[PDB]
This record gives sequence, C-alpha cells and structure tokens, in this order.
Amino acid sequence: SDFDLIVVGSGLFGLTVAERAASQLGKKVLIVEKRSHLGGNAYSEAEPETGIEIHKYGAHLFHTSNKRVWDYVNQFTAFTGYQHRVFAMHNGTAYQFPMGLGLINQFFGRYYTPDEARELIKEQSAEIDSKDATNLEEKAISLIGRPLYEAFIRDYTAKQWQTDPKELPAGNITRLPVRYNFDNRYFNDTYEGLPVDGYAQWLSNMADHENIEVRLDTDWFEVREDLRAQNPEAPVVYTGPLDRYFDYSEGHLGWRTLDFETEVLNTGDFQGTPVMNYNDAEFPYTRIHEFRHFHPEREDRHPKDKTVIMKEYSRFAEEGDEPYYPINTPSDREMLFKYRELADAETESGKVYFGGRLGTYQYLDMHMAIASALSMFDNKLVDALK
Amino acid sequence: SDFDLIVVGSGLFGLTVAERAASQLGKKVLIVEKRSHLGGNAYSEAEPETGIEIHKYGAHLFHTSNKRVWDYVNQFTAFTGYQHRVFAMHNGTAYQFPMGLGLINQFFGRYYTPDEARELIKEQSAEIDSKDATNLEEKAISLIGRPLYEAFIRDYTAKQWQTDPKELPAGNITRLPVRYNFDNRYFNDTYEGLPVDGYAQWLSNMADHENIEVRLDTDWFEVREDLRAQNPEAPVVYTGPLDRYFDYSEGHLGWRTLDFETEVLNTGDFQGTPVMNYNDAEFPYTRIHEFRHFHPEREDRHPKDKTVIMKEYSRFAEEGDEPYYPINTPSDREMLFKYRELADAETESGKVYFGGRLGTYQYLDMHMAIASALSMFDNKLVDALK
Ligand SMILES: Cc1cc2c(cc1C)N(C[C@H](O)[C@H](O)[C@H](O)COP(=O)(O)OP(=O)(O)OC[C@H]1O[C@@H](n3cnc4c(N)ncnc43)[C@H](O)[C@@H]1O)c1[nH]c(=O)[nH]c(=O)c1N2
Ligand SMILES: Cc1cc2c(cc1C)N(C[C@H](O)[C@H](O)[C@H](O)COP(=O)(O)OP(=O)(O)OC[C@H]1O[C@@H](n3cnc4c(N)ncnc43)[C@H](O)[C@@H]1O)c1[nH]c(=O)[nH]c(=O)c1N2
Ligand SMILES: O=c1ccn([C@@H]2O[C@H](COP(=O)(O)OP(=O)(O)O[C@H]3O[C@H](CO)[C@H](O)[C@H](O)[C@H]3O)[C@@H](O)[C@H]2O)c(=O)[nH]1
Ligand SMILES: O=c1ccn([C@@H]2O[C@H](COP(=O)(O)OP(=O)(O)O[C@H]3O[C@H](CO)[C@H](O)[C@H](O)[C@H]3O)[C@@H](O)[C@H]2O)c(=O)[nH]1
Ligand code: NA
Ligand code: NA
Repeated sequence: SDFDLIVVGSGLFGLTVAERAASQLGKKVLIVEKRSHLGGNAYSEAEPETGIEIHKYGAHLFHTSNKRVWDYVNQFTAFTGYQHRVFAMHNGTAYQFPMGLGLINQFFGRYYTPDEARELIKEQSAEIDSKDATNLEEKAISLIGRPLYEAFIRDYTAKQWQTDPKELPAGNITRLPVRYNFDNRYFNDTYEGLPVDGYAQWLSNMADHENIEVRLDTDWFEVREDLRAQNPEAPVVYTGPLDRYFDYSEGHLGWRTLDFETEVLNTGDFQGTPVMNYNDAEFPYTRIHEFRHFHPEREDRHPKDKTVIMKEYSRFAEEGDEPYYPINTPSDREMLFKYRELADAETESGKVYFGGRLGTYQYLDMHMAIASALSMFDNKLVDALK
Repeated sequence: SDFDLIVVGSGLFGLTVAERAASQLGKKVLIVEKRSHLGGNAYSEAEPETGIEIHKYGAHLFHTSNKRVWDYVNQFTAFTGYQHRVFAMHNGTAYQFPMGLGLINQFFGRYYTPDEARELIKEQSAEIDSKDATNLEEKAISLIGRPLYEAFIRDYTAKQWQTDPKELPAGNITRLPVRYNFDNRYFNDTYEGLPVDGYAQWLSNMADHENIEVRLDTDWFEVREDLRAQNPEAPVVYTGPLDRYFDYSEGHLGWRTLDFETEVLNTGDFQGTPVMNYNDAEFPYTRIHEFRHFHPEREDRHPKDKTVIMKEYSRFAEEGDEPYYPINTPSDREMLFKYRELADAETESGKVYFGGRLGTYQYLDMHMAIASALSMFDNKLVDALK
C-alpha cells in the first residue's frame, strides 16, 4: 500500500509515533496536518523584520529528567546549554524568582540565611494551617504567609485564571513554593536546552524519513473516508481534539486560551532577560517574552538596534480560539470519561487510537508528549502493525 | 636511561609537560615534587569530618574559551555543568553580582531597563573623565560613579591589596565593570565546569602513565646534582620559584599571600550559595566559600546537618608564607628581567627551562598554565628531546 499507518496531526505526539513506525517497523506512514506548517504547537518561525526566532503558540522551553526521551530527541536536533531563569515584576522592582533567598532579601529588606529564612516562612505562614485551607488563597497563605502571597501570587493567578483566588480549589497548590538557597534555575530537571537550529528544523527532521509522507493543509474529517478506503487495514493515530472527533455528542470540553501581542521595538534590548513576569493587577498581561535572549549564541545574527517582544494575556477560550490549557471543571471531567469510553470503542471497532494533548484533553510538557507517544508505540502500535 | 626528562614541580604546568613527553614522544619522565601531594595549587582533598571536597590553596573554578585546552583536559577528567555565580554582601544585603541590572535595581531602589541603566551609569560616572584619572579610586569613579564605587569596590579592593585605593595605579582598571542585562554568570568563557571526581583525581590521572615516575617530598635543590649525574643529557623543566633558583642573587620577588580559616559548622547550609563576597570594611575577610555548593550533584553524599566554610584573608607575604599573587612593583619588574636573562643563559648552558606560575613570576589561570605548557612542549621540548 501507499501507507501502513495514518497519523492525524503533526505535533510532537504524531511525529514521534510516525518516526518510530517509519524507522523501527519500516512501515509507510501518512501524516495528515490541518495547519500550513509541521510541528503543532511547538512550531517556531523567524520574525520577518528582525530574523529572530519566535515561538508561535507560547514560549517553549525544553527540559526533562527522562533519559530515554533525552536520548531520543538528540537524534533529531542538538540542544544549546540554555538554562531558563525568570524575573518577577512587582511595584517597579524586578525580583529574583522563584521564591528563594534572593527574593526574600529583596522583599523583606535584608539578608536571611537559609535557617533564618526557614524560620521567617514558618512565622509568616503560621496563620492558616494547610489542612484547614478551603480555597486557593488560603492554601497559599498557609504555605508562605500573606505578604508573599499578596505580592507575587494573588494578582498573577487572578490574571491567568480570570478568577478570584478565593474562588479556586485548595487542591491547586500541593507543595511549598520556597527555596532556602540562592538557586534561581527555573527548572529542576537533569537535561535542559533549546534546539540549536530552532524548533521548526527539529520537528521537520523528525518527519524527514524515506517512509514518511506529510500532507499539510488537510483536515482529517474531510479526507478520512477516502484515505481509509485505500488501505482499510491501516490503523489511525488521532491527535486532534477528542470531543470534535465524536461531533460534540457529549458537549464541548472547556479550555483556557492565550492571546499574544507581538511587537518589534527600535531598541536592541527591552528587558535584558528572556521572561519578565508581571505580578501586579495594573498590567493586563501576565508576562513579557523577549525572544532574542532565548538564543544569546545567535547575537551577531540578531539586529543590534531592534528586538522582538511578546505580551501574554490569558482568558477563557471561545469558539475558534486556540485551545491551550484544559480547564477541568467537574462538568468537564465527567464529559471527559464519557468521551473516553467512546474512544475505546472506536479503537476496538475502528483501529483508531487517541493520543496527544488534544486527543486526550490534557496538558503535556513536550517530554511528556514524546514519552506518551513512545509508550503508545511500544504497547499498542507494534502489535497493531504486524 | 631511567628518565629522559626531569620535571621540577607537579602542578598543572609540570603535569602537562610531563604527560605530553610521556605519551607523545614516548619519553621517560621523572617528576620531582617538594610537597606531600601531587597537583600543585590546584590540589583539593576531602575534609575529614564531612567528606566535602575543599580546595587547599583557594577556590579553583575551571573556565576557558581555548578549545584545544578544553579538549586536552577532558582526556583526564570529565567536568560537571557547574556555572559559577557570586553574590556581594553590602550593608546586610546580598546583592546580585557582578554589576548589572540586578544589582542596579537592588541598590538604586527600582527597575532600570537596559537603556535606562546605561543612562544612569553615564550620569553617575560623568564626574571624572577616564583619561584624567590619576589613581585607582578615581579611575573607578570615572567608570561607574561614586555611589557604586564606594559600596562595592572601595573596601573590597582595600582589603585585597592592604592599601588605600587612592594609592593604586589607574592602569589597574581597564574596562567598564557594568552589565546592561540580568546575566549574572560570573565567567564569560565557552567552557566551564568542575572535575567530576575532584581536582586530586584529575591531576593524578595526568601523572598516571607507564612512562612517568613521581617522587613526592623531594626538593629539587637537594637532589639535583645526583639526578643529573645519572643522565647528564636529560633536560630539566623547572616550575619552582624563579628567584630561589638563582639564590636571590637579585633579591626577593614580592608576593601577596592568603590566609584561609576553615570551619565545620553544625548546619546543613551556611549561605545557600558557593561564594559570598564581603564588601564592607567591618569584615576582615574578603569572602566566604561554602564548598558543598561547588558540587550540588554530590548532595546525598554530603552530611545533612554539617557544612564546611572557609574565610579568605589577604595580606603581603612574609618568608615561609605561600606565594599566591605577584605584586609587580616597578622594583619587582626590574628584578624580574634581571632574572629572565639569568634564566635564558641557564637554558642554553644547562638545558633547564623555566615555566609555570612560580617559574615565571606570573598569575596564570589553570587553562593559561596548561596552554603555556603545551606551547613550551611544542616549541622547545620536542626539539630538546631528539
Ligand atoms: C501555552 C503553552 C506553552 C507551552 C506548552 C504548551 C502550551 C499550551 N508546551 C507543551 C507543548 O506545546 C506540548 O507538549 C505539545 O504541543 C504536545 O504535542 P501534541 O502532539 O500532543 O499536540 P499539538 O497540539 O502540538 O499537535 C496536534 C496537531 O494536530 C493538528 N490537527 C488537529 N486537528 C486536526 C485534524 N482534524 N486534521 C489534521 N490535523 C489536525 C493540529 O493542527 C496540530 O498540529 C510546553 N512544553 C514544554 O515542555 N515546555 C514549554 O515551555 C512549553 N510551553
Ligand atoms: C588563590 C588562587 C586561586 C586560584 C588560582 C590561583 C591562586 C593563587 N588559580 C590558578 C591556578 O592555581 C594556577 O593556574 C596553577 O596553580 C598553575 O600551576 P603551576 O604548574 O604553574 O604552578 P603550581 O604552583 O601549581 O605548582 C608548582 C609545583 O612545584 C613545586 N615545587 C616548588 N619548588 C620546588 C622544588 N624546589 N622542588 C620540587 N618541587 C617544587 C610546588 O610544591 C608545586 O607543587 C585559579 N585558576 C583558574 O583557572 N581558576 C581559579 O578559580 C583559580 N583559583
Ligand atoms: O509569578 C508567578 C508565577 C506563577 N504563579 C503561580 O504558579 C502557577 C503556574 O505558573 P506558570 O503557569 O506561570 O508557570 P508553570 O511553571 O506552571 O509553567 C510554565 O512552564 C511550562 C513549561 O513546562 C510552560 O512553558 C508554561 O506555559 C509556563 O507558564 C500560576 O497559575 C500561579 O498560580 C504565581 O503565583 N506567580
Ligand atoms: O566584589 C568585588 C570583587 C572584585 N572587585 C575588584 O576586582 C578585583 C578582582 O576581583 P577578584 O580577585 O575577587 O576576582 P577575579 O575575577 O579577578 O578572580 C577570581 O577568579 C579567579 C579565577 O580565574 C581566581 O579564582 C581568583 O582567586 C578569584 O578572585 C579586586 O581586586 C577589586 O579591585 C571589587 O571591587 N569588588
Ligand atoms: Na500554615
Ligand atoms: Na567619566
């Protein structure tokens, strides 16, 4: 046949399943992608005026402690030694971030030793006991005290969720957000970096195999009857939206979306750092990304007098809006397992597998998407293709 | 013969020359070392109570942009991904360091953009023009202004040199010590790390060759007549003190020394960071090192309740004191080139080469010592050994 496997969607999940089938099972894989480009939401492209690489669907920072995933992705791209660090803008001051000795010194006015800082946080947070916290506000205060909560958590959280924190579940904080040293590495994982030649080159290399065919600007639901007729035996891995597959027969799953406002400025350096969080309510956006600083190794290929920045705004997703984060209201949860059983019937009846961020109504870091694909490959698709 | 080459001193210079002769020319090398251990001033050892690795002759942070040196040293040890960062203690506050947007925000009270910070520094430093500066104090003020100079430079410099900055040459500052971003990586080089198994293992691996013999606790000047008699043709690479070789026939070269006060504390974490500079005159020491933080990857082999710290004090070196930094008074400089011509005569008359930090009255970073040895090997010793 012209293909042994159809993959719907060319994001990291689809690309991983496709590449494994192609290179390990020697199968022909047809990938069907609705957008004009490969790579799903990890896709990046140059800004036309400056040439600076910008992430189209949000800043994407790669990090993992999963060695298998790390070894895998390094077949398709090399990574820079970039370490993500974040600063937090509060009342006209940039604070070291996340919360640790640096922030604590800046915000309480003098140096606290590790042991002194531990003691300080015990005092500040003594007010509410964690077991007795009823909502997000209280749970936070129970961990770090009112001053820290009100300066760095309250308004930021309110902006992201479009909701008063008093009206959010206590279960949404599970650990102490405070470091008792000066380590401001944003991520805790063994491996971290950015693709040396950008995300688009990386994702593209995954699809670059003699056994893989890619059809861009193609909606699965418009071509499916035709494609499966050509080889009825070929299984489908579907990574598009789960509810849309079943025609919203159980109603629409709820998502948060993001609006990005991208400006080219006539300065070489807007904030001297990749990501500045904006913690005060007076700013509509949650944070500003300055993309040249994601790739300092490319400095002499960047304009010296211009820079690209992007402000991020959070709101609930209406029809047509890009789906980014699942909301997971209890209504959403019940709607989900109704769809799960639809999906499982569809797999046994139609050899159609559901995966990925959209296919399973889930937030997945990139290494999680890849891990999950590697697993579906190993525990399902290997059998389904003999 | 029992040896084809004698190397005096087992520091990085000597070890590099020895290893190259041994492995590249297949020569037998005898290394003569006065102390009880290998490795010279880069030597490190475990503290007996905690097991934590401590650098015996000062903190040693490896960094280079010389790829040849980097490739070379990676034959003998692997390096961690440690990146050195320093904090600066001033009036009870830990400042981000070196001077950059972080410090500037903390010290002037609010956030300055790159462009605003540039403007601020232009204003502050406008007082003295750099070309008109007569001493160290003025030259500094001409670059960064009086407030920054007085808080972070003046007393620190005074402690290190044991001298009022007004009484130091303007030539001792050559560039603007200010960063116009939030990057607080202490070093600017391509390659940086710490030896995974510590310095002692690394230096030891360099000497570990079938063609290399090492004699510890052996003073060159006590054994030389005997050793050269065994093979009069064998050249000597001498890395001991230059003036002591020629019996101080031109008087004693001047050095700064360092006193280290090393304490084991009954806490797991004294300052939450490897190096805290102490910028105020009220503290006798220039900085405190907390050595567990040089190797965070060894945390579950470190005591959880104990930690080793070391305070550093600077003063002029008296007889017997370890020589660390050359002083380079003009008296010292003239004394030096008198010795240089003694040395060159000694090479042509005695096949004795002078190299290394002591052999040439010089401060050398480790990658510079290695580079310099690689060069003496390539441009002198190859010929001198055929
Ligand atoms: C705002 C934001 C920011 C980040 C991140 C997510 C979000 C929402 N991520 C996570 C990362 O984006 C995620 O891991 C991957 O997008 C998952 O790839 P998927 O294959 O699961 O779906 P993904 O959404 O990427 O791809 C699915 C593809 O299917 C296509 N499609 C849908 N319906 C179709 C149809 N009917 N026919 C054909 N094609 C169809 C879509 O066009 C799309 O290309 C992240 N992770 C991380 O590790 N670090 C980070 O810093 C970030 N940053
Ligand atoms: C306080 C301080 C701190 C640092 C550093 C230096 C100093 C002074 N260094 C620099 C580093 O220490 C330096 O590069 C190496 O010590 C140079 O090695 P040498 O071989 O030149 O001399 P080195 O002094 O190391 O070795 C000479 C050897 O000869 C021996 N010897 C002397 N006379 C003898 C005799 N008569 N007979 C036999 N043996 C004799 C001595 O005992 C010694 O072992 C550093 N660099 C860097 O890159 N990063 C850092 O962070 C630091 N930190
Ligand atoms: O300054 C801050 C930052 C975060 N939060 C709290 O922490 C939650 C999560 O913070 P972020 O979403 O900003 O950060 P995450 O670490 O959870 O995730 C970040 O890293 C991910 C990579 O794994 C993706 O890039 C993602 O979009 C990006 O926000 C917020 O909703 C809020 O409740 C604060 O209160 N203040
Ligand atoms: O807080 C500070 C630090 C430095 N200085 C000025 O800068 C000079 C040099 O500073 P340091 O000696 O502290 O630092 P260096 O970067 O020059 O060298 C450091 O890094 C070297 C590695 O290459 C060695 O480890 C060395 O011992 C260690 O001090 C000082 O004399 C002083 O004039 C200040 O004014 N304030
Ligand atoms: Na509490
Ligand atoms: Na000036």
